[PDB]
Amino acid sequence: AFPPGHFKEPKRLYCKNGGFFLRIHPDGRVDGVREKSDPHIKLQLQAEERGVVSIKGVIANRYLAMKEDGRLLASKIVTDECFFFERLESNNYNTYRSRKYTSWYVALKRTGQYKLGPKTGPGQKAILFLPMSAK
Repeated sequence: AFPPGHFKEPKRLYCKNGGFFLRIHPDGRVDGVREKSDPHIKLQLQAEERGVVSIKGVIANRYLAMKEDGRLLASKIVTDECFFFERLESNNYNTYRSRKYTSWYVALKRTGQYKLGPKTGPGQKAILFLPMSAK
């Protein structure tokens, strides 16, 4: 389990699959960008209960949501589609698995676009994100 400090400051989430930071855009898009100075990659993780987080784009003021067809979008309201199991894997990257659609992961393709839920799964580079300082 992650300590209280994990939740005290914003983070960038760096994806192993292409080196994209996860971006939540004010325009509702969720995608990846390599540029570390992009304003929309500063994210706030919030614990909903032990091991479960919501992921909010600070500048966008929107929360990451995974829909029933597996799309990612950024939602103005917190709904049950906005909660993810946060787990540290053995390679020291984390995964974020939907608490609602429990086989599917937050993921980015090598193109930078999100990867649809039904195409995700354990062991893929697409699902691995490293939290780091947002400074």
